[PDB]
Amino acid sequence: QPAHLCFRSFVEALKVDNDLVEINTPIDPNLEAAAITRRVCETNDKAPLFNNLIGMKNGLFRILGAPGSLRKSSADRYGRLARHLALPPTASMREILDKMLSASDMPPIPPTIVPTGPCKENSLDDSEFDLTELPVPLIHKSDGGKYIQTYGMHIVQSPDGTWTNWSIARAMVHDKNHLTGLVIPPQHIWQIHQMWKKEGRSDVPWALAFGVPPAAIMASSMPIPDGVTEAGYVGAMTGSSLELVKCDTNDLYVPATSEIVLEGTLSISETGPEGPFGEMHGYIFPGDTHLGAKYKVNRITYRNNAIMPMSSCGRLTDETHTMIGSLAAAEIRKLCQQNDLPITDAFAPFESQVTWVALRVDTEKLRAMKTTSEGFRKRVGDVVFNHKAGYTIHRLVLVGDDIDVYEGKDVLWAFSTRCRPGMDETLFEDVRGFPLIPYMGHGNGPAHRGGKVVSDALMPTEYTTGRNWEAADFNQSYPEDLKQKVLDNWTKMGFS
Amino acid sequence: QPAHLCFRSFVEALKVDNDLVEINTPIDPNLEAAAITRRVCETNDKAPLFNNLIGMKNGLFRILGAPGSLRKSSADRYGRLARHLALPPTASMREILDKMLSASDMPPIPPTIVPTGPCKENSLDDSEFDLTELPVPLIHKSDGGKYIQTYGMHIVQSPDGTWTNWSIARAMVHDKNHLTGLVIPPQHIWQIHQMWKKEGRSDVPWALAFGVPPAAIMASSMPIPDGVTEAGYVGAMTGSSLELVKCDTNDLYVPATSEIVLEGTLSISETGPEGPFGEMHGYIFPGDTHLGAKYKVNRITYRNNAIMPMSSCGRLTDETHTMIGSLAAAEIRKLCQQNDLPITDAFAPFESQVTWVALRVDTEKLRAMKTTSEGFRKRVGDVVFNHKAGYTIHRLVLVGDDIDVYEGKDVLWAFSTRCRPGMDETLFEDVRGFPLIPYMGHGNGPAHRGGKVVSDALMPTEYTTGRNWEAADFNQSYPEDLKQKVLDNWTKMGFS
Ligand SMILES: Cc1cc2nc3c(=O)[nH]c(=O)nc-3n(C[C@H](O)[C@H](O)[C@H](O)COP(=O)(O)O)c2cc1C
Ligand SMILES: Cc1cc2nc3c(=O)[nH]c(=O)nc-3n(C[C@H](O)[C@H](O)[C@H](O)COP(=O)(O)O)c2cc1C
Ligand SMILES: O=C(O)c1ccc2ccccc2c1
Ligand SMILES: O=C(O)c1ccc2ccccc2c1
Ligand SMILES: [K+]
Ligand SMILES: [K+]
Ligand SMILES: [K+]
Ligand SMILES: [K+]
Ligand SMILES: [Mn+2]
Ligand SMILES: [Mn+2]
Repeated sequence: QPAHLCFRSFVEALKVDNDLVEINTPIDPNLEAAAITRRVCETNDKAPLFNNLIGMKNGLFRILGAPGSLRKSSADRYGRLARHLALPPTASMREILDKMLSASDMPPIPPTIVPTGPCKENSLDDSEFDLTELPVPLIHKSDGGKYIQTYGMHIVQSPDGTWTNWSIARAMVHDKNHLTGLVIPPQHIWQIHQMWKKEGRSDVPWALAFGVPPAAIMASSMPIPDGVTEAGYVGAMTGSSLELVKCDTNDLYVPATSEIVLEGTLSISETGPEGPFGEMHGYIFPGDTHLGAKYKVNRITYRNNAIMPMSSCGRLTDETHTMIGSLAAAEIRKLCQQNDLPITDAFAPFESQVTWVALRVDTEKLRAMKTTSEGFRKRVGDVVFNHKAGYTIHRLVLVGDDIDVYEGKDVLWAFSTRCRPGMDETLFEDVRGFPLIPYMGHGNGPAHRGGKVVSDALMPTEYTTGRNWEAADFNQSYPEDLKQKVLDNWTKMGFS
Repeated sequence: QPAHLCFRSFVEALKVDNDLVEINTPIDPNLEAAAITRRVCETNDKAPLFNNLIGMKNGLFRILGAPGSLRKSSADRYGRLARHLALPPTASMREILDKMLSASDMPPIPPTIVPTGPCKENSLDDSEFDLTELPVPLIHKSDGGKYIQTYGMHIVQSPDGTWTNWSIARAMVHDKNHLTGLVIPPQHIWQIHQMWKKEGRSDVPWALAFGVPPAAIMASSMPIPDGVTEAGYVGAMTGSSLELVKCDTNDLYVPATSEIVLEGTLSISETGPEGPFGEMHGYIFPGDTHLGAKYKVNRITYRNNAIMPMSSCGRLTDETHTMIGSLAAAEIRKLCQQNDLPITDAFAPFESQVTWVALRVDTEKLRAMKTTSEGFRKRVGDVVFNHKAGYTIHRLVLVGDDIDVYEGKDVLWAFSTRCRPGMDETLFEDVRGFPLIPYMGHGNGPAHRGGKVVSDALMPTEYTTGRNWEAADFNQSYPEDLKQKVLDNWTKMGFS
């Protein structure tokens, strides 16, 4: 089965790519696996596969770190992401994001139910497992718990059965048969929880599947629209109906080749201590413990030789940057276009810790709008910051046709030189804010509201008559014939 | 004579360092030399020495490009700058800026007058030279003239003789015996021009010396205080009195080993067409011609085999970044400390196109101030943005003790995660602005006023009780013994 549709096949693809290091000597899930993984992410090294984890009992479990992190080379920088999607490993970010958006104007391809799959090879009932006795990693030294859940798929369904949501949200072990985790607005796991709580009859039937089909974990990380079942969107994106098997203890369906499946309920009443956690912006606030949602685990099923994927998240560059940022930016691009805004491309620069999105403007179309910076800034911010796709993003940077938004250097150059602080910006204080950003949840202002800005790095004539500068760079400040002569004579003259 | 005190010796030092490429085949000063230089700066290659310039007549002239640009290696990244100052080529930016600040609390060492020097080897009077017949470079394809002056030293003196200023300011050829250039407030060449214009008696006696002592061109690029004679400050910084020779046609003094000396006057009445020019922020606005100051050239003296230094300025990274930004930041650091602000370090991040300065705060001292973000932001901005040293800088970023301001990645991380847009910022609209920044001179607002901001990336507890986070990075989120094990076993496990 293909790498994009089967996690076990994806691990083999990383091996064949020489993009894996198999560590067959004992590694401690208490910090060591995540430390190795963290160093990998900070240095764009090969993904580590920990085949010998201290505390692995009855096939639970191996760990793959850095499943969606970057490669060292520019030529296949995004190759792990490309391996999630059946794309060539040399795929550009534009090509990855266009693949992730391709299902947005296709009919869903609903999933196919099969009677069994590898995820049923082993099972443990409510008398046979203890989540405190599994080799769950301690990812950061001050974490408030062992974070079993960084790269699995929560599966919850609306009470009426019409929407089944797949998403990533963190969770840690609370006791032998419970997790706690973040369930916050406006996330779809929270929207669905709210539906069950207002019905008031029962806890939310739930499953958490780890090592799901790579194309499914990408959609799990993407803010596709409210009410859209991720299974059908991944089906349309891949052109293949996903095979799912029923859970043993509830009527939800999990990917048939899931490495590890937890079945149980998400409580509509109970909470427990959650966090702190070393998070995507690069911080942990030690002893910052809050109350989180509480999950009850009734059953575990798993593959022989099961592999748990793990994100050791924090400072650049890991899955919280390459997937959270980039996939939000893709949905923002589409959202702007659907609102008749002349946006061609969007990307969350890694240098902004994926708190900015750079929006490339088709300035020919902008000129035909006969508008102004203040007006256009206001319109773009109202569209993006009042939508769920804009949740994690606190600064939008508008740039003209000459900027490649996928090149952080060029975004920073445009931002720094074409946007006058204050005058070329509009602040948004009455929009939902992302509290995980330290200046929000641990800052001077409301944790959940405001602190957003649209920064216009379009120059004045981009709205009227056209770009009125040339860059003072090799590309733009010299004629073609000269540039080519210089390049052709470069090593002859003595340069490197 | 030592490399820091003699430009010819500095060129030999770059050769011996394997940091030079001598191009002995003919190179066109019309764009080709500057294109090669531009590519060098964009790729941190070796400095080009053009020994065979098309149009060189009677020893005028060779060109050295990229005299203060970066080297490829991290280990000697700033080695060219270190060669300006007698520092080891492995010098850090902190060490370079501390050397440039060292004269600020020393008695000046006045210059020594000598009767002759290499700069008198050749001369051309008012009947013998034609500036349009020299191989003056066209640096960018849309420049409004041939910019003879990018890395020479203007020498002007107050009418009362008590202050002699050395500075870099651009100038281009106007006709056979005149230049035009930018003379703008608050620059010292402009302050002195104003003194002569209010006296009203005569044009300003002037000289422009190219290929001056490297330590002297660094001070020329630094905003040392009003009324301070750069010669005495370089003397104190180097511990050696600079040897100067009198001009032939006026009573100014030039460095004895100057490669090329123009003598004449800066007009208190005349102007001429100046620019456009490909400038430090990375832009040219073609046909943007303004009126500039007008210089009359009465005499040229020069060394046998004279070498003209040239900055091919624009996008990263050249002398307009490494010297303008860094030397402003050094003077800002000192200015803050003199105003009892607890600043330890300052640097202008290259990623900001040197329009930001990051200020590292001693947060133990900050806590003893018992102050707030708004108050402290306001105080720092009032100090820096109402002083000449803050002129080119439009954003200040305040960061705590954990940030290395010399590491752009860490500044961007702190800025992006610890400064809430709007709430944690103070805008300054009633301060002098830098019109060369495109969002100023070609923007939506007043070209010369406002558009400045203090961005506070100090977290709330940095003002009260102390940092209350750990980074989610390899360094901070794992214990020492574990980190060292991981590093010691890194190649054994299979990593690069
Ligand atoms: C490694 C990783 C960790 C994540 N952690 C969280 C988290 O703890 N909580 C959260 O709400 N979203 C988290 N996300 C992001 C969500 O997956 C993303 O916002 C997605 O759009 C949610 O799905 P939904 O649109 O169906 O709600 C994470 C994503 C990744 C790649
Ligand atoms: C390559 C280069 C080009 C420069 N061009 C200019 C310029 O055209 N005009 C200007 O006023 N300053 C220019 N500067 C900056 C000044 O040298 C700097 O602001 C210095 O502080 C001026 O000296 P002063 O403090 O004695 O006025 C340049 C510096 C460098 C390194
Ligand atoms: O509970 C977090 O660490 C976290 C991380 C990333 C997140 C991304 C989008 C929404 C919520 C998020 C929460
Ligand atoms: O006339 C410019 O291109 C220019 C370049 C750098 C400058 C630096 C400080 C002050 C003025 C400046 C002017
Ligand atoms: K999703
Ligand atoms: K703008
Ligand atoms: K100076
Ligand atoms: K702050
Ligand atoms: Mn969803
Ligand atoms: Mn001066």
